[PDB]
Amino acid sequence: WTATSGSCKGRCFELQEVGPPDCRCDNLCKSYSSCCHDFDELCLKTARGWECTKDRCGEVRNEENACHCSEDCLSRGDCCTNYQVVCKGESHWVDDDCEEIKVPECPAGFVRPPLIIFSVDGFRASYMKKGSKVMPNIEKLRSCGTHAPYMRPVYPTKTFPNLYTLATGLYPESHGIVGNSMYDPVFDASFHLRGREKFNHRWWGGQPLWITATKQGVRAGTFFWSVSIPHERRILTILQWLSLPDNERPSVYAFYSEQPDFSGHKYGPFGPEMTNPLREIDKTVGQLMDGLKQLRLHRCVNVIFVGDHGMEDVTCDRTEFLSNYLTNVDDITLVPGTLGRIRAKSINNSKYDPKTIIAALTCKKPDQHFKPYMKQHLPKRLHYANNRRIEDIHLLVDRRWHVARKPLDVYKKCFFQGDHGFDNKVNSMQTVFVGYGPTFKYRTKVPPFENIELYNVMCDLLGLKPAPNNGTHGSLNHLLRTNTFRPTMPDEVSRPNYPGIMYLQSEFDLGCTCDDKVENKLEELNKRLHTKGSTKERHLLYGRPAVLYRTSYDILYHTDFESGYSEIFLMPLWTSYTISKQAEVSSIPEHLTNCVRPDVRVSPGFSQNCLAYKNDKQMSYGFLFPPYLSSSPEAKYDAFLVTNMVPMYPAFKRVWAYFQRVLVKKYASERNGVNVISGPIFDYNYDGLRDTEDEIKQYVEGSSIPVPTHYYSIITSCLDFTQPADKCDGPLSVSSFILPHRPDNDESCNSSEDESKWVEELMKMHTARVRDIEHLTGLDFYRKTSRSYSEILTLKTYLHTYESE
Ligand SMILES: *[C@@H]1O[C@H](CO)[C@@H](O[C@@H]2O[C@H](CO)[C@@H](O[C@@H]3O[C@H](CO[C@H]4O[C@H](CO)[C@@H](O)[C@H](O[C@H]5O[C@H](CO)[C@@H](O)[C@H](O)[C@@H]5O[C@H]5O[C@H](CO)[C@@H](O)[C@H](O)[C@@H]5O)[C@@H]4O)[C@@H](O)[C@H](O[C@H]4O[C@H](CO)[C@@H](O)[C@H](O)[C@@H]4O[C@H]4O[C@H](CO)[C@@H](O)[C@H](O)[C@@H]4O)[C@@H]3O)[C@H](O)[C@H]2NC(C)=O)[C@H](O)[C@H]1NC(C)=O
Ligand SMILES: Cc1cnc(N2Cc3cnc(N[C@@H]4Cc5ccc(Cl)cc5C4)nc3C2)nc1
Ligand SMILES: [Ca+2]
Ligand SMILES: [Ca+2]
Ligand SMILES: [K+]
Ligand code: NA
Ligand SMILES: [Zn+2]
Repeated sequence: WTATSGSCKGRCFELQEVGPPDCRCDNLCKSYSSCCHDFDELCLKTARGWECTKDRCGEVRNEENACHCSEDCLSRGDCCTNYQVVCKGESHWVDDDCEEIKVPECPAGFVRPPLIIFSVDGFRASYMKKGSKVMPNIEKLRSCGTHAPYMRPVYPTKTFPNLYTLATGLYPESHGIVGNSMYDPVFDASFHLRGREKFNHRWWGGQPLWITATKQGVRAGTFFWSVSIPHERRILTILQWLSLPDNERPSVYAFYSEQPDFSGHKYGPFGPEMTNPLREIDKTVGQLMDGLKQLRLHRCVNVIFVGDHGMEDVTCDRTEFLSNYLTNVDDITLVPGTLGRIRAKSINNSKYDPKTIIAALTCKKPDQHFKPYMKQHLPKRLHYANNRRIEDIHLLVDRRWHVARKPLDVYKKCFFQGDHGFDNKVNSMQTVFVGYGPTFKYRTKVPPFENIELYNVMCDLLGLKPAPNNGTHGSLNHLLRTNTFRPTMPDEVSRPNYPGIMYLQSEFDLGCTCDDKVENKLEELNKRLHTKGSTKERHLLYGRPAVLYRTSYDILYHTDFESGYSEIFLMPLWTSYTISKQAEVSSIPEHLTNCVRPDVRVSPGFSQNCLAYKNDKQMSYGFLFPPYLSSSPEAKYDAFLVTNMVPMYPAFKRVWAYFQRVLVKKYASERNGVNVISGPIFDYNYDGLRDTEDEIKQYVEGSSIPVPTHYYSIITSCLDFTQPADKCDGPLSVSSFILPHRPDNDESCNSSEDESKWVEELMKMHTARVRDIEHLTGLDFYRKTSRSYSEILTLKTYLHTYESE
């Protein structure tokens, strides 16, 4: 109940939201149907429109007008944005030459450059080039400022998840806005686009930028705008707030446009109807920049032009129906569209079985346009599992498609030609970033980056300490002229042991065999030198990884590879080796097919055993350093050490053996040598973080050998591929993956075919950042390069996406 009989007199677009039942005059009062009776009359004036005309110049102030052309308007801060152009012979901002802004040029009393975030819904990255002829204001911000070719959204590529990630620096699984539609089983409550449940603060986790600012004494404008407030009025309100007294004036502001998303859904991303919305957004940017120029703020404010996601061609005829796969379609609830989330219709249905639903949706039709996943099996780069609002069953929908439960859902609710929500590496989902202002760089192109990084940067721009978030603070320092964040590398928590030869062969009762009984002072000396680390410089190019948790591990050196061997998890945490462009691939010799060799540096009590693998009828083993890439027949014996062995399902070994035998040498050929770091990951609680021992759900039968959930590899080379990876003077190039350790290849519908037809497709889907591997392992890589630490942080955030232009 609201007492709407109160008044918005002297309260229009007030920043402090007032308590029911008192009536409101803030920019969301319309959305809560709570505005005072006179809000439209006082706060949403439209009389004479939005532009000064020659006949209005020097007019007697009429308080009824939407904006003013009277001599007093600049001091009142309520001129039409074109006032000085029409009435005082000034130029539009867009007609001024670009001039580097080296320092803030602010009015007296400004304590910091304000930040204005200009957010555009559904603004696909390629609009910056394809729409450039119709967006001159945006093209000036882009060319004169700091721009990325695109910015990667979070999954799902929906509005609320992405705007709240921009606000918080968090993945949706952490901030809790995991879709535009959600059911929380603990609250027993549903969140929807339409309705009032979404205004309950219990949905929204983390600490958004406006709260971070307010808590640190930095005032914020209200970021959300009721849809009925015209864009011109949003701009004039921001310009009016910027004219407040010093003690009252916010330092951070947001503008939001529902376009071009609104038109893109109707017409498709490149429908001819899309030109006019892009022209209208550009005109709005021009109104803001002209307005700032009038207030002498156009060389004072930092401006961010940023989108939430892109837009794909999607039509009603490209819909998959679950009714074509499931017998039981009325016993499920589907969250539908550009992703699918399935749960039981009723928690009283004891016959609901996720396993039978997954099996019924798996590789059933030759051109099937979705793939089912248990959420823990989704690519780790999506960080889309650790939230009770994310249903256990997920459908990853192909670009250009929808999934629905039954056909009547599509025609009892064709219309639309555009949609978004797909995998955040899809080119059509990419969006925009431009920064313009004293704190940003001038005429600078930066590599594409992820929207989780921008919270940290917006905190840097405002002198705020960020709340804990999923950005890597310092990874975007190359966007900034000043206010860079200069972190120190994390302290190593656990120092390695360096064991020598300490055990005789007969102390080991592992059930292993090897045909290695084969008997020289020259080469005796070399073998000893290799074990002491004589080749370590070749194979550990960037220093050993630091272990950032308390554990017991050993460094083990070999001719061809170095490892950090866990005495707790009975396997390497990491295995590092370098393969030159010239490297030769060899076989596992017949006589060594089943060879496993005790490591006389490592106690039998801290070793795996072969009998466990014999007894476990599901689990086999592989090797982290590949015997295929041995430097010599003698060095090959090292690759069969029990300390190089890891548990692998036969299905996984098909992938792993093809990676090791074919793909590593292909990458060394293509990149002029590669350095590889490989290892296990344990994430049984799907939280993206290194498991403790007590979280491990599966062991090799009858043993204490834990089974990884994933295997990673980090593949590094010289960005200048004319230099070999092991003699690189400059910046590095990385690609990584986190492959799921699964007992079948059901994810790969073509897995009956030769590994050349499906293994690389799998690896591309499970591409990763080094930072994703750092979270999952508690290791810190690249500690000893001759590169800037911020450059290394940028490298650690890189994702190799495998999308064409
Ligand atoms: C991305 O960045 C974020 C931010 O840094 C990282 O997330 C953090 O991860 C930490 C480890 O998972 C986590 O730490 C836990 O915090 C608990 C306190 O949590 C409350 O307070 C904080 C601070 O204000 C607040 O942010 C939290 O907000 C979460 O929860 C509310 C819902 O209640 C949500 O609205 C909000 O969206 C957010 O939810 C997200 O996180 C929770 C986990 O907190 C998930 O369950 C959600 O799905 C969602 O992902 C909270 O309001 C603290 O109690 C925990 O401590 C317990 O566990 C540790 C184990 O190490 C143990 O040592 C302690 O003894 C303690 O154990 C006791 O509780 C156990 C569980 O009940 C029980 O089993 C034991 O027996 C004991 O009784 C823990 O410290 C931190 O909260 C989140 N923060 C956020 C914002 O998500 C994230 O990891 C990064 N991602 C990657 C991939 O790097
Ligand atoms: C179903 C549905 C979806 N979407 C919307 N719309 C209403 C609205 C109104 N205002 C905003 N303002 C945005 C919020 C935000 C967050 C971070 C940053 Cl950096 C800038 C901004 C500015 N966003 C929105 C989103 N409504 C309904
Ligand atoms: Ca959107
Ligand atoms: Ca974990
Ligand atoms: K076995
Ligand atoms: Na298969
Ligand atoms: Zn949309």
